[PDB]
Amino acid sequence: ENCGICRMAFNGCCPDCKVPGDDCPLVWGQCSHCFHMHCILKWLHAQQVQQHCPMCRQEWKFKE
Ligand SMILES: [Zn+2]
Ligand SMILES: [Zn+2]
Ligand SMILES: [Zn+2]
Repeated sequence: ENCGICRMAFNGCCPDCKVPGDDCPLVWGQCSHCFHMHCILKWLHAQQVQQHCPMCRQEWKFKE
């Protein structure tokens, strides 16, 4: 069976990981659907609001 986002096999990696062979773990939802972590990450990042700082208008980014 295949990841719902990238439509590549679960038993293999997502498109980012094919060339350089990085680890590409799977994740599961309570709804029972499985995705490559990398794929669902792109999804969740795009769908989530970009938060701002509680105290100013700037996008919230952690200082590293
Ligand atoms: Zn995928
Ligand atoms: Zn991957
Ligand atoms: Zn689902």
